[PDB]
Amino acid sequence: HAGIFTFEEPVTHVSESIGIMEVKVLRTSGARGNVIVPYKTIEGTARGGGEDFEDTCGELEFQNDEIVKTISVKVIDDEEYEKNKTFFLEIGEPRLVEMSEKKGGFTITEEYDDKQPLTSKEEEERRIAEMGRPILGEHTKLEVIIEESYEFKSTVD
Repeated sequence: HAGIFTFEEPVTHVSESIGIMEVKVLRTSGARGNVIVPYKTIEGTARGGGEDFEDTCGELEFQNDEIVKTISVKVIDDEEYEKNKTFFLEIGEPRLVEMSEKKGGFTITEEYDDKQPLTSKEEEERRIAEMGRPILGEHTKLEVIIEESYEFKSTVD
């Protein structure tokens, strides 16, 4: 109902000496309220842990107002005799932002100092909310190819 969350480009090439690369994500055709889109890096042939690339994960905030978000990845300087590297970026399913996780929880616990008031609740409100859930595109995956370009060097001279 929300539209298509997906990468602007299915495959992106990033320079060895760029510093930080940013991938623009396509927002839903119908931007409704506030939606969070989680993401993470995937080690393809690239070394993770800040070895070929600084791996990252987090959440992007999209809204009716927020237009595009970017994944910022620190591209690490080449190892020893590496030709090029590539890793993937996966954005997870868009999660509709509930503005109130805190609905209350203030009930008299008739016990002097105890933290269990026993709130016996279980509502599948997430499924109730999913009637208008934000969804993602056909294929959500970015192939990030770290290619050597010393022509443009992040170290300015």
